[PDB]
Amino acid sequence: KETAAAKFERQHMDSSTSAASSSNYCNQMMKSRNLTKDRCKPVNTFVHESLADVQAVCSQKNVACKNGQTNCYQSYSTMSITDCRETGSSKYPNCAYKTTQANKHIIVACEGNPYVPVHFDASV
Repeated sequence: KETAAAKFERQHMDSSTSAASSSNYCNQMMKSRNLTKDRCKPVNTFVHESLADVQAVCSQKNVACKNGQTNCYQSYSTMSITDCRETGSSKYPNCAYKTTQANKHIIVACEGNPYVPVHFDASV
């Protein structure tokens, strides 16, 4: 089945764009990445950086995850991110999301060999 590392890339990477380009980004992306298949994932962050710059955070600042886990890392630098949050108009199967574009530091949980990101914890 899909690895946790490949699931991270499918849910959270969008190297192909520098920022979300319209208020429709999120509905388009959330859909095409298969995130609205069984239900509407409520919150999801997209990261508009290179995969290597995102994999490198697993060697930057070590911070506790929100849940208390010790395998989280905060990026030394701000990154271009898009947060997608479900709207009051959202009704499965028609998920509807609000697109917010920002530059913030990200916090991911890493695991494995090579040690790469497996979960997006937060943006700061």
